[PDB]
Amino acid sequence: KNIESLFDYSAGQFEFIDHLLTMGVGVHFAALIFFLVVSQFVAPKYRIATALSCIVMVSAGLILNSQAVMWTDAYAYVDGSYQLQDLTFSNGYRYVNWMATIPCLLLQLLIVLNLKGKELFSTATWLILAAWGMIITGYVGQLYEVDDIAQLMIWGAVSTAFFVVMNWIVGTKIFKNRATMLGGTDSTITKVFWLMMFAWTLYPIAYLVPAFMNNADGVVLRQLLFTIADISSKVIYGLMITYIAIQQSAAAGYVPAQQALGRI
Ligand SMILES: *C/C=C(C)/C=C/C=C(C)/C=C/C1=C(C)CCCC1(C)C
Ligand SMILES: CCCCCCCC/C=C/CCCCCCCC(=O)O
Ligand SMILES: CCCCCCCC/C=C\CCCCCCCC(=O)O
Ligand SMILES: [Cl-]
Ligand SMILES: [Cl-]
Repeated sequence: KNIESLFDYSAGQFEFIDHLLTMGVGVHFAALIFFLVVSQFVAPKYRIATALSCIVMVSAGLILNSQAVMWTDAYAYVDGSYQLQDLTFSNGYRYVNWMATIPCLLLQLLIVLNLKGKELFSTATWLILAAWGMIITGYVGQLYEVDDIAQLMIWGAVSTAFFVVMNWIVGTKIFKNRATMLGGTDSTITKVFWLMMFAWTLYPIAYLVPAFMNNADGVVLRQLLFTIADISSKVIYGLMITYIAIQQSAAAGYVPAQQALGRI
């Protein structure tokens, strides 16, 4: 049902996709070790924000690893090109994983925004429902990226509606609670908003690749966009969330955070 199954791949195309996914695994698990060791310098009220970055690193890294092995399982070098064998490759498993990773990314933002109590629970609930609506409708849409491009576009429009409403909740909460944030992170969090707008918009662009570049090079382009988007939306984003958590911890008087920032 996916455009990947339609083509043979040159050795160059096949190996580049394999290296993209493998490098993605290495970046996420390298960052996992960073978040783990820095978590001891985060104050208790923010420490779950850094733990969520560890959770996202392993979740994303495992999906990239699974995609890399599925890629090599599905194709073999036959008569001068990589050709589909008995097993299949699909991006649909990324969508299932977003059902978990996107709520984690959203929750760690709400934590460093200093939301608590009922506002935290209600904001998280609406954000997760909007995210799940976006993911599920996009998942259905990409089942038609070979058979029915018109249906891919309409499910994509519905998914984009959820996306825009989710981004509006995020922006409203960020610019409303920016004033509560300590240690100059009221400025940093505005950059986090724009990083999210940029990086998350790469995913719908990848989703439309079957509509504007339905060939083997488009398959490469989509994996390239996923790689840029994953590293930006999870790794760079998590590094900024962790910086904000540590900086607010130090401004709130958490001594391990003050000493960690002092030694750098
Ligand atoms: C770490 C993974 C992330 C941040 C995934 C983000 C995914 C999206 C923002 C998905 C967006 C989509 C649309 C905007 C409509 C087209 C279909 C969806 C899934 C791709
Ligand atoms: C935050 C940014 C993360 C960047 C991740 C991407 C790193 C690798 C980028 C690729 C450089 C282009 C390589 C040329 C592709 C050759 C085309 C082909 O034969 O398949
Ligand atoms: C096995 C595939 C290749 C493995 C790649 C290993 C290289 C990892 C490179 C950077 C990972 C990103 C993690 C960044 C940690 C914090 C960096 C910083 O403090 O500036
Ligand atoms: Cl605390
Ligand atoms: Cl993911």
